[PDB]
Amino acid sequence: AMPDLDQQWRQIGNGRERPLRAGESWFLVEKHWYKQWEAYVKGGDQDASTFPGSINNSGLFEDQISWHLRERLVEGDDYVLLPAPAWNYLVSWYGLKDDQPPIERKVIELPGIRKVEVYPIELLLVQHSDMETALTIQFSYSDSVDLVLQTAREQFLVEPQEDTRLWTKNSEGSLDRLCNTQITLLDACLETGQLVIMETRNKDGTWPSAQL
Repeated sequence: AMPDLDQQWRQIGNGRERPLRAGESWFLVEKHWYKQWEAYVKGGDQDASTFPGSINNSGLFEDQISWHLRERLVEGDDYVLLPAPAWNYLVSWYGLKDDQPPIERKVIELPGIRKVEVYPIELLLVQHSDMETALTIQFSYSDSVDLVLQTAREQFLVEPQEDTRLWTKNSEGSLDRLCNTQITLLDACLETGQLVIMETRNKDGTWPSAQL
């Protein structure tokens, strides 16, 4: 059920010409594989040995255990971006190499710019009153601190009637309370992997971090 080489070229190429819309998923394709696919498709022969095989993004991964992206990857040199539908077509036709996961990234909106966020921020969220339980959660730099707060609340099974707030160590460094929840993680100047401690208000109205 695989289309003509002509159709593949046109359908995938036209895919690349898709305008960025907030919340839409795009996918990374390793440059080498894409060039081989391109060679195959432009060859004009469906039975040619230039058949690219399963989509192989091995060169894009740091390690094949957590499947993190290598740092400092550049669009056009290391990878090509395809929209979700174009990606789905490509996958249906050629499949994924071995146990490789798809590299899905979201289109985000920053003040003045819309872009596919290839490197989202990872935060280490911990409850102040349950420090054994640390969750690594992935956010967007465009996301608000308040969004981090609710996500933490639901990940830590926190009830809705309770007040929570965030503490964090910047690289200055100092431990501060994130009192302005209406700002982006970018305005908050957060590094990926940064520890963020969520605290729940006690019944008496006091905070566990302020018992003195």
